[PDB]
Order: sequence, then C-alpha cells, then structure tokens
Amino acid sequence: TLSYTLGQLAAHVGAEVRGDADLPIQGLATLQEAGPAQLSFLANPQYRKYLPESRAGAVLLTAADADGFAGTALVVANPYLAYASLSHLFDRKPKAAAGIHPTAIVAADAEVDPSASVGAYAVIESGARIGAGVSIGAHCVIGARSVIGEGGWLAPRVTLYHDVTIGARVSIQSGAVIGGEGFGFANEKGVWQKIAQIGGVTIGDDVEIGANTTIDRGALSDTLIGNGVKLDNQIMIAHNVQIGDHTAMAACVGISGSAKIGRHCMLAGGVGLVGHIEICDNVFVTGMTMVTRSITEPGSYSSGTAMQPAAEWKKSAARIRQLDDMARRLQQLEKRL
Amino acid sequence: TLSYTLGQLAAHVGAEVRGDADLPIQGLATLQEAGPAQLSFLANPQYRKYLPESRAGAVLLTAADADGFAGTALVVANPYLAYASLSHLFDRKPKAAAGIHPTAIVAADAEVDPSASVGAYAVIESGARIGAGVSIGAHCVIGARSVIGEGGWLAPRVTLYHDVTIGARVSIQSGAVIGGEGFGFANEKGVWQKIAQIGGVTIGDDVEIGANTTIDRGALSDTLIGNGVKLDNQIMIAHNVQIGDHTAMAACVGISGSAKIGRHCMLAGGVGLVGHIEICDNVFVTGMTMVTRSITEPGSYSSGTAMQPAAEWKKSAARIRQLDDMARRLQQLEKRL
Amino acid sequence: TLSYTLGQLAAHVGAEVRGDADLPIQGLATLQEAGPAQLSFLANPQYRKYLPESRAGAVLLTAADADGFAGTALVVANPYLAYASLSHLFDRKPKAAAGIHPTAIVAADAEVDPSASVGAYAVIESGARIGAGVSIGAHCVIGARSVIGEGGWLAPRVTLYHDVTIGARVSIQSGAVIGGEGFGFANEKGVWQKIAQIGGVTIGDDVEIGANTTIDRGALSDTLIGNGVKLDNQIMIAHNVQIGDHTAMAACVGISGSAKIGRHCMLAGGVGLVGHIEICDNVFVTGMTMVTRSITEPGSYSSGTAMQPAAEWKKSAARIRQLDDMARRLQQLEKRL
Ligand SMILES: O=C(O)CCC(=O)c1cccc2ccccc12
Ligand SMILES: O=C(O)CCC(=O)c1cccc2ccccc12
Ligand SMILES: O=C(O)CCC(=O)c1cccc2ccccc12
Ligand SMILES: [Mg+2]
Repeated sequence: TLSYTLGQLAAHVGAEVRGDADLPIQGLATLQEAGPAQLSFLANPQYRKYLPESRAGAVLLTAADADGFAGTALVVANPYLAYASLSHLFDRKPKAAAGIHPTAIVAADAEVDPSASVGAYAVIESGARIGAGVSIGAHCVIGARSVIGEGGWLAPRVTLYHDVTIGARVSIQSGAVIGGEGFGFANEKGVWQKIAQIGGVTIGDDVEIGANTTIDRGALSDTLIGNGVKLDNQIMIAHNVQIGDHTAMAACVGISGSAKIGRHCMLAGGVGLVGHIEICDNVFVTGMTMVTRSITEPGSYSSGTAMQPAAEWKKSAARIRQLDDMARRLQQLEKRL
Repeated sequence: TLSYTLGQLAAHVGAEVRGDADLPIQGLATLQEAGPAQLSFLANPQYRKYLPESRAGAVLLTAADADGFAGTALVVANPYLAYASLSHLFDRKPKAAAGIHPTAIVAADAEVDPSASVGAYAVIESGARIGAGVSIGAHCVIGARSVIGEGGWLAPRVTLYHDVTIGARVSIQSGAVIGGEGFGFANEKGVWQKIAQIGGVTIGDDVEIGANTTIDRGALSDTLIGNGVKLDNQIMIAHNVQIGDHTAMAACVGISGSAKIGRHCMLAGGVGLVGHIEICDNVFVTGMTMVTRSITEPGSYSSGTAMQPAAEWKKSAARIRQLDDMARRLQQLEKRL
Repeated sequence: TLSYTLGQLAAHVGAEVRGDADLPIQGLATLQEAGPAQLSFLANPQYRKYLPESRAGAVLLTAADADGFAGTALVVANPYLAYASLSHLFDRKPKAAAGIHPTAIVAADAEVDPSASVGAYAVIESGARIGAGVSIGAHCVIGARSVIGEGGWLAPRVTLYHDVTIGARVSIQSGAVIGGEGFGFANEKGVWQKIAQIGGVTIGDDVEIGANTTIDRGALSDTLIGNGVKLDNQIMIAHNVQIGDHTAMAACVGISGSAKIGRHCMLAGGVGLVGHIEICDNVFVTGMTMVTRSITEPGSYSSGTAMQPAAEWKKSAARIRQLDDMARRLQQLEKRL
C-alpha cells in the first residue's frame, strides 16, 4: 500500500495539524465510510450532522468545523480543494516509465521526446511529435503531423487522426476519437455527396477528454477546444465547434457544427446544441436541454418537462392538447360580460 | 450448416413433439419469414392471425395454440423462453478455443486459467486474473489487478482499467470501457482541478455490457453493478453509481454520479438520471425521460411531450407561452360573477 | 503543399474562368477567412453581403453573383456542390497504398484483393473477403465471413463481427462497431435470459458510418442499411432496424429494435425512435425528438419544449401543473352564464 503521515499530507496542501502529525494514513474516504487508517473531509455544510460518528483517523476541516472536534483534524481554507489535491497521492493507476515498446511502430519523420513512454502495439504516423513526459497507452494510434504537448496522458485505444494539435497536460480516457470526419454532405438531387474534411483540430492546455468521446476535425478551419476545458464521457463535438477556456460539459452532450461556447460554461448531461449559435460566457444549461438559439444573457437555461407517473403524464399531455378549446371557451366568455 | 432434429431440440427445452421428431431443422425464423427447414414460435397473442400461413417446418406453441394446428408443433409452457433457449444452438459466432496467442502480452504477476483463451494482440497487466473458460478477444486490454470470473466472454477491443472486479458469465460487446476516470474536478476560482479517481469497479455475475458503453471507476468507493444486470449499447454509468440485481437499461441511457437504482428496474432508451438520487425497486422509466428526484413508489414514470407535426408543435408552444394571460384573464372573470 | 491552377480546378467541376486560369490555388476557405492563395464560394444567399471584402484569390459563384464582381470568379450552377467536389483535391488524409502489413493477421480462408491495403496489427478472420481498392486501417478487426465491397475506407480501430455484408464505397470512422449483440433477453420470473443474436448485418453501397457509432446484428433476419445512407457519430442502431436509401441521421440518434425508416429521411441530432414503428419516405425529425408512433404523412415532426431561463421554466412547469383547476374553474363559469 501507499501510506503517508498527516504531516507529509499537511505539507502538500499547507494545513495545520490539530492532533499528532506522526499518525500514518493509507487512503481517503467519505465521512461515514472512513476507517481509522483514512483521511476524510467536510466540504458540504449538509453532512455537518455526520462528522462526530465518523471512524476516520483524520478529517480535512475549515477552522470553524474543526473547533470543539473530538478527533484529530487537518485545518485548511477549502477542505474539498485540499481533498482534490491529496487524492493524487493515493492514485494506484500504473505509470509505464520512459522508452518505446519494441511492438509500437514509429515513422522515421516522428520526433518522440526521450522522457515519454509509448505502450504495446502503439502506432505513430509520419510527422508526429510526442512532447516531453507524455504517456501514450497500448493500441493508441497517433495520426500524421499530430502533436501532444508535454505532460499529456493518453489512456490505451485512443485514436488521433492526421493534423490534431494538442497543448500540454492533456488527459484522454480510452475509446476517444479526435479528428474524425463528421457529417458533411451536399444534396445532389436527393443523393448525399461527400464534402471532404480538410480542417484539423486544435486543443489548448490542461484539457480532459472522457471515454468514447468524439471530436470532429474542421471542414476548412480547425475545431477549437480552449484551455482547461473538461469534457466528460460519450460526448460528441461536431466539426468547427469552438469551446471557451474553463468550459465543463457533462456526459452524453452533443454540440452541432460551428457552435461557439464562451468561457466558464457548464453543460449538464445530454444537453444538445443546434449548429451555428453562440453561447456567451458563464451559461449553465440544465440536463437534457436542447439549446435552439444563441444565448447573450449569462445565467441558467432549461427545456424538458417535470417527471410524473406515466398515468399523470397522459392526463397532462391531454390537458395540453385541449389548450385551444380553453382559449376559444375563454374568448366566448370574454365577449359576454 | 448446424442442423438438429425436432427431438434433439425438444430435449433441450423439454417439449412434446406433435408431428415427427425425425424432421431436421437448420435455424430459427419469425412466423412469416420461416421456411420448411426452420423452427418458429408464437409468443405474441397478436400474431395468432399469422400462424396458419407460416411455411415454418415446425412452431414452438403453447398446448392452446397447437390445438387443431395444420403443421408439426413443439408444445411448451413459454414458447418465447423456449425460443430464447434454442437460439444458442444456431449461434454461428466463432469460439477461439483455449490457449494464449503468441502476440498477446501477459505480465508474470497475471494468473490466466489454462481453460481460457486470449486472442491476437491482447494485453494483460500486472496482477491480472483470467478465471476459467473465459474468452478474451483480440486487442482487449485488461488493466492491473482486474479480475474476470469464469465463463466471461469479452469481445475484441474491450478495455478494463486497473482494479476492475467482475463476477462470472460476464458478456461485454466491443468498444466497451470499464474503470475510466469520469468527470471529477473542483473549481479553484474558475479553474477545474483534477480529483483523481481512486475507487475501482465491482460487477456481479451474469452481466451484459453492450458496445461503446462506458462504466466509470469510483472516486473513493467502487462503482457497483449487481447480478444479472443487462446494459444495452452506448450507455454511460458515472463514478459511484449502484445498480440493483436484474435491472435492465436500454441503449444511450446516462446515469450521473452516485445515483442508486434498486432491483428489477427498467430504463427505456436515452433515459437520464441526475446524480445523488435513489430509485426504489421495480421502476419503469419511459424513453428519453430525465429523472430529476428520487423515486419511492414502484411503477412507471415519464417526461417529454407528444410528437406533433412541427407546425402544430409551434402552435402548442405558443398556446403554452400564453398560460399566464389565460390565468390573469381567468382571475378577472373569477372576480365579476 | 498540394496546389492547382484555377483551370485544373474549373476542369474538375466544368466551370467558366472569369479571371485568369493560370492563378495557383493551395486550399479552400470560407468567404471571410480566405486568403489570396485560396478558392472560396457563395452558397448562402445570406453571406451575399460578405463577398466584396473577401481576400479570396477566387470564388465559386453562380453567374448571377459573379456579374459585376471585383475579383476573379469560377462560374457554376451550384457553387456548394462544386465546393463539395473540389474539397477532395485538398484532402491531406494519408492513403497507405496496396499490400498487407507483416503484423496484420489474415486467415487462410480469407480472400483479400491485391489492390487493397491492410494496416498495422489489423486482424481478418476465416471466410473474410476484402474487395478491390479497399483500405483497412490499423487495429481494425474484421470478423468471420464479413464482406467489404470495393472502394471501402475503414479508419483504424473499426470492428466488424462475423456475418456483416457491406456494399461498395463504404466510409467508416474510428471506434465504429458493426454486428454487435444488442439487448435481447427474455424474463424468466424476473431474471433476464440471453436470446442469442443469429442474424447478421447488410449495408448497401456509398454508406457513411461516423465514429463510435454502433450497428447491432439481427436477432434472426439481418439488420438492413440501404444505399447512400449517411450516419453521423455516436449513433446507435438496434437489431433488425431497416433504413431506406439516402436517409441521413445526425449525431447521437438512437433507433430501437425493428424500426423501419423509409427513403430520403432526415433525423436531426439525438432523435430517438421506439421499436416496431414505421417512418414513411421524406420525413424530417427535429433534434432531440422522441418518435413514439409510426409516421405516414411526409413532413416535419417535433417533440420537446422551448428553452427558457431556468426561473421562467419553473413558472411554466407550475402554470402547467394548474391546468386541471383552470379547466375546473372554466367549467364552473361555463355553467353560470
Ligand atoms: O447530475 C448532476 O446533478 C451533475 C452532473 C450531470 O449533469 C449528469 C451526468 C450524467 C448524466 C446526466 C443525466 C441527466 C442530468 C444530468 C446528468
Ligand atoms: O423501444 C422500445 O419500445 C423498447 C427498447 C427501448 O427503450 C429503446 C432502445 C433504443 C432507442 C430508444 C429510443 C427511444 C425510446 C426507446 C428506445
Ligand atoms: O444542428 C443543426 O442545425 C443540423 C445538425 C444536427 O441536427 C445536430 C448535430 C449534433 C447535435 C445536435 C443537437 C441538437 C440538435 C441538432 C444537432
Ligand atoms: Mg444521447
């Protein structure tokens, strides 16, 4: 097991020990799943009720929660952010150290920093470029002239096409496909005719791309993902979308061709965006919303209906089908009075 | 071709022959696509009209349907369940018999039952564990310390991360990713900060996982899939979801972080569940529903609207935008009478 | 760089030069991103305002737009379709010329036209059949007795199962899975029992299949994709669906078991179709629509609600919950007058 003292861990997030710093810790855990060997935290004002009964060894707490506290504490401004920081010290994910696999193919035109690792059966086409301390997983395919900046981590079975440019510290889960040819077809008298896709992709720094997520290449200009953009799993980004820095998109979100999302935007799960619209900075879209027109006011937007028992849903739908009569009924009365 | 007598096939589901058991059969087919060489069935009271004209050789039938029947029958309590049983005898899917491929990599720390098969270019990291009569397809990646119980069938290009524990008789279609790092980020003054994902996955026995489906690893505790849980394709299960045994989820369903589904639940296609809610046992959610709050009453739940021609949809939406006036109009009249 | 004269390019789409045909061109570009080295076009009557200020070298234009035009033009009936045609001459996607990779496995029972290419670590099972001038990418898996007609292009990490038959000039982006076993289970007293999937797939000619798209094999008959059918990314086609020739489906669309779509149909993004319904020819379904019943009238169909600010959405939902009172209120008044 990986284990550390409260002192080593307090050091990492600059906390104050309020028991004994000598106490070993072997992993992290929620308030009411935590053992004596484990560090927890209170982030939610709500779970304030559940703190005393925790068998946690130690607890990341604001000075306020820590005050009159039965146990040993680690005191910090933001427990959750400290929790977030500490989480990496307990990550048991393997880290295949530097060098290529004999199996992995690499074109003679491909630069590949010595500090980087390429896993089994990998492939790397002509003009590729693997920046420093990058980690490329097994069965990954990098396409021609595609670029992963330093600190990148690509899980196995990730595919880049030709002409995909990525900043530093990229994180890409398995199954991801970047630079694919999206729907582009013209209608010649009711037959679809292939518009070839001759843009590429450009992705800034510190970007997460979740598993089985697809990002289409541009039609002419590049598909643009800004810096610190966090994309969950099963996401679809069409050709020529632009995403503002620090925008977060939850799972199963689909953005149509040429849509532009400003900065610090949050799209909840299974949001769709029609093509050729613009979303201004600081927009929250609630889950399974269909965004149909550009957004200029920052704030929160929804579509959908209240969940009901199916029977009540049928009565609602029917009450909705009779709105016309009700407005006819209501105009006949408007006359006589 | 694979072929069998009505007797061999009656044996397998303990049916009564009501023609001659000597009659060869070469495959199965629907009532009104069936040839003389083929066994059909009546499961639907509805298709009772379509039975006489069937050119089926033989028909799995309840005693009731079989009575006064022109053709040769196989009599059973449940034709459809008998149909289901017989279906496997006509499955032409290859079965790469035991042993590893020279190509496949296996770490020295990995146990791999002799009875199991590992296909071309496979990969198996340190501390892996391939139970007995498991079948691992080509380009599969098993991650470190991950465990497939006996009878497992993993199609090609399936990915397990580190620390994925799976019961017996697992069936996983291609493209599936289990143990991926889902969206977990804290907001440091408008920048997303990686919460590392240090849970794993635990999956019980007799579980189906469809193609390109993703199951996230836990943040701290494991992601939990109970026994006999049937997940269609393109599904997304976020970190720390719990699924009750015998729950079925149709394609394109997305379950957010920490949601709990009880047992014998049915989620129709493209249902979404917001995070941190609980669904009690025996809930049916109709297709493309957004479930926003916990469910305590067993039964059937919906959201969405009646499909209309687009023009009528526009008149509905407009009739809905004027509900406020209609309640103002209706309060002015409420006064004077 | 690839470069061509206006004359060579006018030749390809039979246009009339209305400056000098000697002028080299190095790529294509939108009206107001175009440099002097680049050919643009006016397809949209809307962007007619943006033509004069374009730094485009040359512009594909209808005679009408070209008339009194400051720059050098290429004159054609349909600029956009000419644009579509020309686009392929600037496609920088690599093209791994004929022959197999030493790495690639091929069964002795597999025919593989000499004109075709199979990339690194590919796999091709018994009874396969790679028609002429087909291109199979790295890590592709073709399953047993599956057939790609001539002119096919399969990106890397594409998976075919056993018994998948495909016409000519197929285009399949990465991550695609064709012939997977979809949800098929019977309920034996609340336990799901595997119905084996013993149909295959049949796909006509000139078909696009986008990335991470899944197409299920048939239960008994084949899954059917007609000719010139264009499927975007992240799409799910259940067992035994039928798609009419020239039907287009945008990204994240999900079609349930046994649904039939006629010809020249357009499904916008994230449309769902319930199983066992029929859609007649020439139907447009707007984005994120749930189609619940068969469609017989050609035209345009919708479900969903108008996007609102979340607050207004809450007032709408509440105004909708009080429709019953409003119809009670409206019946009490209907009495007294
Ligand atoms: O659920 C939360 O409350 C936050 C994350 C989120 O938006 C999400 C993730 C996955 C599937 C979903 C389905 C419906 C609504 C939301 C989601
Ligand atoms: O369609 C049925 O009636 C049963 C299976 C099912 O729920 C389904 C599967 C795939 C896509 C869907 C889209 C909308 C609604 C349902 C589905
Ligand atoms: O958006 C257009 O206007 C045309 C293409 C399209 O229908 C689309 C593509 C991807 C995601 C979507 C989400 C919602 C609505 C439409 C889409
Ligand atoms: Mg979806």
